Amino acid sequence: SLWRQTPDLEQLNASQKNSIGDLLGIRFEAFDDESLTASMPVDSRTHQPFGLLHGGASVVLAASLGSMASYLCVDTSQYYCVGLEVNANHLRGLRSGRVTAVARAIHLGRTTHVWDIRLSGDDGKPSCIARLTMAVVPL
Amino acid sequence: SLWRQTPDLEQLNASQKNSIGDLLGIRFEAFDDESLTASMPVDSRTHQPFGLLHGGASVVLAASLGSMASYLCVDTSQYYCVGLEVNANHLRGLRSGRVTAVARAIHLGRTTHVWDIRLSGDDGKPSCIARLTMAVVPL
Repeated sequence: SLWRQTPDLEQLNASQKNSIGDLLGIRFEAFDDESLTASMPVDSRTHQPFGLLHGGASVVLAASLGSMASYLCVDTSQYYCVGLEVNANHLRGLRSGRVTAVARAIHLGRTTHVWDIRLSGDDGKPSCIARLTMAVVPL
Repeated sequence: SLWRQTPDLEQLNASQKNSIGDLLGIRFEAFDDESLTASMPVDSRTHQPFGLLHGGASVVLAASLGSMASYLCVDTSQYYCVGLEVNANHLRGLRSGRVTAVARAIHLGRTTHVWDIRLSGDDGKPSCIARLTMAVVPL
């Protein structure tokens, strides 16, 4: 019921062709009535120079997730979504494995959306939190 | 005088090998007594699905720039830098060309650094602004 357009994981993944998403290994994984989930590897592709997960790389995952989520909540025959503001806190560093991100809606207004995005590594300990604000703009 | 270690553009660029930086085309361009500048193409590598500049991609550039800047302001025999908090506002969309980012220091404390990062396209109109907070942590 959150979703206007019921999420299509294959199409979500397919639509990332020729994008920064596909380039970093982002993969949409699951969704339910209230959330959307994507993951990304912690490797060379996403590494900052030190073999650590680039804060940016975590932020790309969060931004891709939340903007896609927003896109599935609007009437896309009449509206599109643009990023307005984004913030994030680094909670724990990540070395190897994959980072998983889960988006939940905080507020879906007529003109803005606010998404809460929680990230964690394979041990499932929170590694990053982000809040994303999108603008809903008439097509 | 801002810099402890005087910036080495070649080495800065070289150190990005096998990183998300090199993957997106980030290139350190210039520096002066008070600032560091890097650029990135607005293309397929950095595109969100719609042929637009992924907000993440702007944020990677800002994060790479500011963390590198922070790294050049600490005694690296004793300290390293970790991202704590980052935020950004989308100001104008970007279609083609390159986005240029300039980092300036807001505050360099003993335990935290705050960097102001201004981004703009080739028309030189501001496209994004970011503020980055790094932690300085004993090695």
